[PDB]
Amino acid sequence: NITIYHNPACGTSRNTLEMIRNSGTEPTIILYLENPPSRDELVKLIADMGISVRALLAKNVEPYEQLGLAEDKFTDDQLIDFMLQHPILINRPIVVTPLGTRLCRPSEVVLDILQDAQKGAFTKEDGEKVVDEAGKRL
Ligand SMILES: [Cs+]
Ligand SMILES: [Cs+]
Ligand SMILES: [Cs+]
Ligand SMILES: [Cs+]
Ligand SMILES: [Cs+]
Repeated sequence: NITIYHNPACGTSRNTLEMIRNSGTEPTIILYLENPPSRDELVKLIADMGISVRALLAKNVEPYEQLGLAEDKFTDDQLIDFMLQHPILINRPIVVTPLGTRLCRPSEVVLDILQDAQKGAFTKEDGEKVVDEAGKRL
């Protein structure tokens, strides 16, 4: 039982999703821009990902720029509430499996939490080889 918080317009998210599939399971796909996590759920995700609230913020998106979030003037809960109100601020993708939750940047981080091994070689969109046919990480 796997969930991905996916943005189809993001290569890292696309690569991650295909690596999930290459492990033999079709995840539940949450288009977080339209269906963001509830506050409780977002707090849980951050906790399980073991990163700071700020480390989850997507830079170079309009609200990050306009709300001045680069500046160290925001408590964690201020940042959580901005992410809820402006889901494009949630960096991508977040993946949940029975083993754990990760912000999969770079995409191959997802290999940590996938239970089943890649079923064969995996090469990212741009041609970057990730695992060979034998299953070794390159
Ligand atoms: Cs929700
Ligand atoms: Cs806008
Ligand atoms: Cs693993
Ligand atoms: Cs393999
Ligand atoms: Cs790339």
